[PDB]
Amino acid sequence: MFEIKKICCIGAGYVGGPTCSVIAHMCPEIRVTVVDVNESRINAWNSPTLPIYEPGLKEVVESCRGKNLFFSTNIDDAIKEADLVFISVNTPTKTYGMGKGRAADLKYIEACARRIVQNSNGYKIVTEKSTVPVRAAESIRRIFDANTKPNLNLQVLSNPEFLAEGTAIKDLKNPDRVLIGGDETPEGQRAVQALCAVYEHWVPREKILTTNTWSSELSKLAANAFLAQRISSINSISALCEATGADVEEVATAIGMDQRIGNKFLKASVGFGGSCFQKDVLNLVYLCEALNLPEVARYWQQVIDMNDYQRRRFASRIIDSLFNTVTDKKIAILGFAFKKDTGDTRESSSIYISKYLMDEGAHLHIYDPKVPREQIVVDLSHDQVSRLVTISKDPYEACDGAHAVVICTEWDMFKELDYERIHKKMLKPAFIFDGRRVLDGLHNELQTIGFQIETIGKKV
Amino acid sequence: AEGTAIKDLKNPDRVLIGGDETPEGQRAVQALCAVYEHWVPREKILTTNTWSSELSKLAANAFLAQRISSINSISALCEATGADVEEVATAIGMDQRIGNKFLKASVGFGGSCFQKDVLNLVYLCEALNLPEVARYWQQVIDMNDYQRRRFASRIIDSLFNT
Amino acid sequence: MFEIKKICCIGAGYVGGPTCSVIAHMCPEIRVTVVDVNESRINAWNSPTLPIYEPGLKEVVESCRGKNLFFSTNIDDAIKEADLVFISVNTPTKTYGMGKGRAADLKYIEACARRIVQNSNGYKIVTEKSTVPVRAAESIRRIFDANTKPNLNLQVLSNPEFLAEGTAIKDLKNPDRVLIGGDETPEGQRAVQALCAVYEHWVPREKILTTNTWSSELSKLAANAFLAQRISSINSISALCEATGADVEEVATAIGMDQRIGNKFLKASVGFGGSCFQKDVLNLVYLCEALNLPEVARYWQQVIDMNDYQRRRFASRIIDSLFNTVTDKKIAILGFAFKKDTGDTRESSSIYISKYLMDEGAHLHIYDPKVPREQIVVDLSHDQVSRLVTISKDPYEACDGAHAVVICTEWDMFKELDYERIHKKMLKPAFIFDGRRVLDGLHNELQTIGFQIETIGKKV
Ligand SMILES: O=c1ccn([C@@H]2O[C@H](COP(=O)(O)OP(=O)(O)O[C@H]3O[C@H](CO)[C@@H](O)[C@H](O)[C@H]3O)[C@@H](O)[C@H]2O)c(=O)[nH]1
Ligand SMILES: O=c1ccn([C@@H]2O[C@H](COP(=O)(O)OP(=O)(O)O[C@H]3O[C@H](CO)[C@@H](O)[C@H](O)[C@H]3O)[C@@H](O)[C@H]2O)c(=O)[nH]1
Ligand SMILES: O=c1ccn([C@@H]2O[C@H](COP(=O)(O)OP(=O)(O)O[C@H]3O[C@H](CO)[C@@H](O)[C@H](O)[C@H]3O)[C@@H](O)[C@H]2O)c(=O)[nH]1
Repeated sequence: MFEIKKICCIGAGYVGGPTCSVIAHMCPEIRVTVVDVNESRINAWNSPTLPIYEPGLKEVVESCRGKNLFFSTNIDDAIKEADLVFISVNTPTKTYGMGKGRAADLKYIEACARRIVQNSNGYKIVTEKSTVPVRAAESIRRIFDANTKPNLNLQVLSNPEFLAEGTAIKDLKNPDRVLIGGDETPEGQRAVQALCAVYEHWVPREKILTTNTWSSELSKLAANAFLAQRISSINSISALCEATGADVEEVATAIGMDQRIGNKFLKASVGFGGSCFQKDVLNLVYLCEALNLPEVARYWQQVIDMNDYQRRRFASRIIDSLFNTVTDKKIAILGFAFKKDTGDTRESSSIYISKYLMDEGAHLHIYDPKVPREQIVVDLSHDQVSRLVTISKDPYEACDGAHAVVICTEWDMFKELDYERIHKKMLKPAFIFDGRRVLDGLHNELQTIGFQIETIGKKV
Repeated sequence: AEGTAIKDLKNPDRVLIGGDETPEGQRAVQALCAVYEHWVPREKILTTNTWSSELSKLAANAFLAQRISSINSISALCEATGADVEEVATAIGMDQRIGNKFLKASVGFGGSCFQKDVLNLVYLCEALNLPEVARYWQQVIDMNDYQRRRFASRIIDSLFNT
Repeated sequence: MFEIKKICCIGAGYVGGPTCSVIAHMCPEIRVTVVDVNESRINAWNSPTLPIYEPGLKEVVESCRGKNLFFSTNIDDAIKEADLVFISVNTPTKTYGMGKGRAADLKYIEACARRIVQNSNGYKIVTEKSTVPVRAAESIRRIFDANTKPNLNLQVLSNPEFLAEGTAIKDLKNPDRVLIGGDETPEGQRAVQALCAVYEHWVPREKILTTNTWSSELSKLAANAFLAQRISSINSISALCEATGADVEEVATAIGMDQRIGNKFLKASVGFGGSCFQKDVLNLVYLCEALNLPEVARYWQQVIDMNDYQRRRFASRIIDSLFNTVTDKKIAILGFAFKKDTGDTRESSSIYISKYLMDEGAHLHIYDPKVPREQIVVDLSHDQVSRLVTISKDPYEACDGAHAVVICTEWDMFKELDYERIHKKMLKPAFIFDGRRVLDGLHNELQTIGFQIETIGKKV
């Protein structure tokens, strides 16, 4: 039996970082090196404050860094030395050309493949580990099939990651299932077994699914789409609730007790964010079009268009409540991260909402406990940002003289705020726009304070 | 044709002279006719009126361009079904009523003629209230656009779309 | 070295009859039996007057019928006793279901296949022989693959006939090329060689093209469409001639002198007919739609649309020239066959011109030299045929008392008609609509006679 003794992971991001830190923690007798071109990101991994916020991540890293888990920019030597090589890079969507704005760019995957071949001899297992794998494993394989050395035997595997940011550690420590794709050769099932034995250190065997490379990638795509679909479906219902005086939260509860539907992912919101769902459905639509499946394409397209509609519907409500003129009005934006417990803003609903108010010439004051100030200004760019955007150091500086408070992220702190204090120094009418349903049950207090609280999935 | 101009001029298939159907006229056509008679045999010189000459040219270039586009369309169909357009072009070409010339499938036709010529024929037909005829010849340009674009996509595709 | 001694042909049509008759004539020592379900048709092939009209066929057929060539209707024994079996039946366009009015119905090709399997043992070569082969060869093989007997070895070849009705004998005696398709196996190439040897009795080696089954059918589909395209291209130009004042016969000559284009199939007409051209193009469009090639389907569609327009334009001119009514007006239709020297009416533009005029209330008088009376009545209906349609025994009958004469078929004899006699008895002004250009050079004669002679590709 082949035993993985040394692991190398190209990509030290939200996926590779936490994944390898867990692998190393659960597997003391196997050396894990995480590598990356980003010198800044690598140094942070080796420091007291990590480059990404993720609850419980620190304690995991600090228990095996320097012992068992390593972070290096020396990508060559880590590739040369390893039995398993994870490729966990990002695939940004093409900004030009055919597929512009929709299809994923595989250049970094391709580049990594080329670099593996350069720095590899003998047997190595190369596993593609991403959140939205788009023809990835086949791209790697195509590089490996075309650039061969003597005694170079590289096996390509697919191993899509299911963790969700904010809950990475729990998800990795206790996953619903691990999925591994690998060719139906004996060569083949041997490489699959090797990685399968790595997971077996902490994942029960019954939760490890092994299939072929494509079926693996297509499963990931669909699972992602199904998840995005639940949020878009409930958000569609939220529109319908506001229009008819019912409550989306009660509706959602009645929906979710049907054990066939389930009660997860039915929290209506301003719209789904994150570097996964949109990228995922857009690539699924693209694939379908490429395969002459206009019907399938058309069906999944609805998940994005519903998300897009949810965002504009919510922005429009804010503008509306402000007599359709927000020029030179102070408005607090509470929460920027796409999700609570993360510093990640990729495709965050907060970016879109902010831009819609920007176009209306609002003076925005953005607060987020974890998103770095610099990131916020990059996200809201390409002179207009200098005019309209201020980054508040605490929420109260944000609502000091604001016309409206816009809650976009379900940080638990936003429930704890002193709404007595905030209302006293706001210009009236004072609006709170709750895009997360965080302030549910506080409605009566807020109304008797003097707010006019508007939330999604419920209108008076 | 450019690239074989000297051959084509020394030994043309036909020469085409359009003049007014007056006697003034036919005297003008004969003089020019007599310039070409220096190397061109008399039964290779066609004499007609002005417009009948200009329409025949337009048609003539349109008919050739259509040849390329038709075989190009077949090329697409071959790629979808595992045949060879060169083998098909042979079988088609051997029919003496079709002719074997100008059936070489390609990335698409170029030249200062064909595209300008077809689009003009279209425009004329639209002006004369013949939308049926316009739509017909417009398919020669559209197929050519398609062939080029299909070729461009295959390159991009094969390089992982990046 | 397998040699063919006994040939059975299923289909005693315009393809099957003439083809096998020539094969019999050119190859004395090989017995050729032609079979059909249609008793009437077979009795006729055995009698003094044949079921179809084809210049020269009478001599070919009577020189070897009963020596070497037979007609049977006993399909079962002919199949059983044969080395090579042609399938030359018709494939009507579907009248219902998906592909209605466009796609070819393979119900006869399949039923044939099925009967061969029932009556066959040992080795036999089965060749599909048609004008428009649409997935023919595959269908057969699909039937044979699934219905195997012990020691049955059936080979499927493709062999599209290029004969043109009217000149069938000449074409079969001296074809431009012969096209045989068979599997690129050795089983295989041997059946192709054995059919190749049939033709090598009168067709030289380098005129016989041998490719694979599908290539062969695609080659025929394409060739038919290219020829159809020439007719439509010149017909389009004819429309342009009429609005601008030039001559399509003259413009066609200028075109034809270009050896790259060639001077054949540049005769403008009322609209191409026959069981081939339209069926071929519609099936090419349908195939393309099924392979997701909209652009290619859109391209060849124009060949049909243009032909339709040619027919419709010519018709409008007739009603236009007769003061926009033909109600209770006598009109002569000269020529009903799709082309000259044949009895065949399938898809004839005469059928269309006649119907269009009847819908406007014209009392028509039809004459054709070789089309049977009964055929004309079928074609023209689906009772209104009782009121409006008379069938004339000679041209001069059709013309006596008539307001107009429409020529739809380029019969040679039409040039030779006595026009002084025809004018004398017509109602004035008398019109001649030449939809075939057969009366060029006769213009002056006919105008001076007093006619108003309107022809396609030239306007007054
Ligand atoms: O009922 C819900 C559920 C989620 N969200 C939002 O959905 C987005 C995505 O959230 P979440 O799925 O928790 O975070 P991700 O990091 O995107 O994780 C998902 O995306 C990963 C990438 O595909 C998958 O691997 C995980 O399995 C899947 O949970 C966020 O903007 C959430 O605010 C809400 O709108 N309502
Ligand atoms: O089988 C072929 C033949 C040509 N081409 C292409 O078609 C374009 C035009 O070809 P060609 O006709 O040889 O060049 P031209 O100089 O445009 O000449 C044509 O056009 C002239 C008007 O420009 C006419 O006068 C000529 O008679 C006619 O041959 C070129 O890009 C060729 O490569 C093909 O793709 N396939
Ligand atoms: O210059 C022309 C030539 C033909 N036609 C018309 O088009 C029709 C078809 O004529 P033709 O092609 O000779 O008769 P087919 O029996 O259909 O034969 C053609 O189609 C056959 C299959 O049907 C092929 O096998 C032959 O190769 C091909 O010549 C007739 O109605 C003609 O009047 C024109 O209008 N103008």
